[PDB]
Amino acid sequence: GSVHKHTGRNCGRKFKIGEPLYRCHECGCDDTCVLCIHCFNPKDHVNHHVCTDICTEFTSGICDCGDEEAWNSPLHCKAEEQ
Ligand SMILES: [Zn+2]
Ligand SMILES: [Zn+2]
Ligand SMILES: [Zn+2]
Repeated sequence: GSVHKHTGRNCGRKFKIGEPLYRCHECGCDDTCVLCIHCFNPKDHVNHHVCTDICTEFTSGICDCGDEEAWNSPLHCKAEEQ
């Protein structure tokens, strides 16, 4: 794959139509806190209740990876992996 790292800042990627918005019950500050496909690291959420929404005209947003106020636990952004 090829994916942009956002080291030292938040992701903030606007979701594209058809894309999943990842939600983690355990990690998210609340249920508006979401991760994009570049960022969501399944290893962070092995023991967690995770769900996806799909981006449409009415369900939109931006990825919260790297916004420390959105997350209870440290995230390991998938983009950072080698
Ligand atoms: Zn992201
Ligand atoms: Zn990220
Ligand atoms: Zn989690």
